[PDB]
Amino acid sequence: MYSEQGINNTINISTTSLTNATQLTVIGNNNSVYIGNNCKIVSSNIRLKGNNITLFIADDVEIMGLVCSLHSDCSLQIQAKTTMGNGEITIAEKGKISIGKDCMLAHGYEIRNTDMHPIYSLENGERINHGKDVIIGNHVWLGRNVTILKGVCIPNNVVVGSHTVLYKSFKEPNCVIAGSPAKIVKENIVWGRKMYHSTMYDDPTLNEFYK
Amino acid sequence: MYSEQGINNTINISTTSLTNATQLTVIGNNNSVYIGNNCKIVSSNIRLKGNNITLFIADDVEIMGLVCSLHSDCSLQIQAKTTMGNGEITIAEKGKISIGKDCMLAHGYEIRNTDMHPIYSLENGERINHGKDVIIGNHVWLGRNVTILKGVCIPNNVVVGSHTVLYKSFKEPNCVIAGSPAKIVKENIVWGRKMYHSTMYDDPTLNEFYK
Amino acid sequence: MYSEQGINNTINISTTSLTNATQLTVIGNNNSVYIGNNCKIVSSNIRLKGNNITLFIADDVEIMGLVCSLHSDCSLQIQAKTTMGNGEITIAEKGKISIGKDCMLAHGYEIRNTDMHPIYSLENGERINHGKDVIIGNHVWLGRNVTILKGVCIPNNVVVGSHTVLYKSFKEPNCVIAGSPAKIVKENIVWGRKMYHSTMYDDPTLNEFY
Ligand SMILES: CC(=O)SCCNC(=O)CCNC(=O)[C@@H](O)C(C)(C)COP(=O)(O)OP(=O)(O)OC[C@H]1O[C@@H](n2cnc3c(N)ncnc32)[C@H](O)[C@@H]1OP(=O)(O)O
Ligand SMILES: CC(=O)SCCNC(=O)CCNC(=O)[C@@H](O)C(C)(C)COP(=O)(O)OP(=O)(O)OC[C@H]1O[C@@H](n2cnc3c(N)ncnc32)[C@H](O)[C@@H]1OP(=O)(O)O
Ligand SMILES: CC(=O)SCCNC(=O)CCNC(=O)[C@@H](O)C(C)(C)COP(=O)(O)OP(=O)(O)OC[C@H]1O[C@@H](n2cnc3c(N)ncnc32)[C@H](O)[C@@H]1OP(=O)(O)O
Repeated sequence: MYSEQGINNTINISTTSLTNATQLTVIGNNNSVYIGNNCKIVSSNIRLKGNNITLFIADDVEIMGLVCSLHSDCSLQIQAKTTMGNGEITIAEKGKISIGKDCMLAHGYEIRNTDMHPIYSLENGERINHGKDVIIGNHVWLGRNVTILKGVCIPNNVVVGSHTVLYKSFKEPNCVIAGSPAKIVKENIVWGRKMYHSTMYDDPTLNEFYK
Repeated sequence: MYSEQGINNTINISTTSLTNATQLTVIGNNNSVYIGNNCKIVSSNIRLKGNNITLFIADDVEIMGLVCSLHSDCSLQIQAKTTMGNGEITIAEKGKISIGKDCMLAHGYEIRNTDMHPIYSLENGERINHGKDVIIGNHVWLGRNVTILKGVCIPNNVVVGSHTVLYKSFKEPNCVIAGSPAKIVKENIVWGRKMYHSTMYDDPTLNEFYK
Repeated sequence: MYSEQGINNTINISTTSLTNATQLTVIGNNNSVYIGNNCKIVSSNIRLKGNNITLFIADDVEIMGLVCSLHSDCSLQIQAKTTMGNGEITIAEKGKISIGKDCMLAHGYEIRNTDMHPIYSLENGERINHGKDVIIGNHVWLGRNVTILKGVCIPNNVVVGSHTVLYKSFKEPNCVIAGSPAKIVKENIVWGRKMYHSTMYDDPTLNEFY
């Protein structure tokens, strides 16, 4: 079902895209939803509740089983060619999560800019766990059941190992991050989608990563 | 919903509590199940197998999608105002697990006092993993997919970070616990449920924790 | 029962075995499934997609809620008396996974001989993460939500702690492995199934380990 309530809510979804079994809900005003061409956003549950919310999903994006919650003044951006399996994305506290071009997120991803509940200093009663944006660079591959906490920024051309929890940002591109505490465990690499290729040179989508 | 088999089983669920979609199975005798007032115990699967088992859920408890297995002479105690998402609790070896008041347990918790199977020392043939009680103090917030194993004691007003595993007791209240191995990672704090409270002083339920 | 489709597939499931609520799908050629006596393979979903794949399950194996995916020329063998709760097994790159006798695999296991996608070194463009066989020895106990990645070999009589991820093989038998990174955390032990025993000496299945 598609469902919309409020004023100046804009919703653009190409007729060349598939939204089978997906629920989209927009409640509030000046919210915008864009889904580009040749997308498959299936069996997903997407919920925008608040004001000035922006969901932008570029062309050739495939998402299956995404559970997504966005609150007022929040935005989610997902760039072209990115693929995503079952998972969860939560944005609150007027923040932003972005996901770069040609990412590959395996089932079980949990991504959030927020803890959803405040932690205060006993010293001065002040809140000290405020939301922080999440940026996942281009060509990032998340293995199964990876969790990305607030403020985490992930460099381009990175692979995150199965069941890793990221609570801190990294700077180094072209590497594998794994373990607990999450750490760079391999450098100078590039990942691809197709195991049938002999070398990186056989995959024309990787040219920009080795030069 | 409900299904019994045995005698002198005492089951009292307040008419003011909800058990929508919940299964209660009691197989055995002299068992008592107590569910207080204004409770919401939903989409759960609770079973007691054996004798003299104690399930006590105090008032103002909300539990959704709990799978719970209780064996002979075991007791589960959940104090008032506690909320719990999806998860599992397993109790055996006629042992004990209690959960304090105003706890907030996020989806994916796993809590157990037992390994369910023996491990013995080759050195002296003795068993070395006897079950041990779990004590979760007042006002504890478990992040997602937190695992709480046998004999673990958690102090009052503690936050456990997402995907942490706890195999050991902590004694310090007012702190955040995270990482592998789990350790105090922040000190002198207090958590609340509502973000829209700027400071702890704006939260009536936090009075006690600052003195 | 099962949905089989292609040329010369052989499915041999002992008449003494229960397959309640299990879906077995075979699509391809020259595939072979053997399930031995007194097995209970229930609520599982076993998919063989490709050619020359083999699945071998020995006697007295009990599996509940297994989601299994085998590709061409792959092989899964599960030895006698092994029990398995809900979990996932994935095999590709023409590799194999082998699970020993009398293992105990708790709910949430994930076992794979492949990453499903290539990683290349920038120094020469060559692939560095080829799939690698997984071998779980006899009498291995996986606790809850254990993940076993490619190439991993686990020794006999090992307990893996719950929520442990294994990315590397171990060589030492009779130990508890846990934590992150995964390490030997207790040596010189043996586990059993029934906790009603003063000592190991009261469990006859355990004699062979001392
Ligand atoms: C959409 C889809 O189809 S994807 C879904 C299915 N696939 C997956 O989930 C991916 C599974 N793979 C993994 O999680 C990881 O192994 C991947 C691919 C990041 C890494 O693969 P590889 O490049 O072969 O890494 P390889 O195992 O060498 O590991 C590299 C190093 O990190 C170390 N390491 C790997 N994981 C960990 C860990 N969890 N903790 C500590 N160290 C680790 C290894 O010991 C190794 O160290 P060493 O070189 O000093 O000996
Ligand atoms: C019931 C519900 O609705 S809950 C819904 C879902 N929400 C969640 O699961 C909450 C997610 N948050 C977390 O898991 C934790 O970070 C929290 C909330 C417990 C604590 O958050 P914060 O107070 O912001 O502290 P923060 O996460 O920055 O960590 C504090 C210190 O611990 C460190 N740390 C955090 N996680 C880890 C980790 N896994 N390993 C090692 N160190 C860690 C941080 O790096 C920081 O170190 P520093 O001394 O350099 O600052
Ligand atoms: C089919 C079925 O019925 S299975 C049912 C479900 N059961 C389970 O999932 C099993 C749950 N148990 C576990 O995951 C593990 O604790 C088991 C049993 C291997 C380990 O149990 P035990 O033998 O009692 O060992 P326990 O965890 O104390 O031992 C851990 C040791 O290494 C350390 N350790 C344990 N876990 C960790 C961890 N996650 N990270 C770091 N260190 C750890 C502990 O400190 C302890 O050593 P210490 O006392 O010197 O400090």
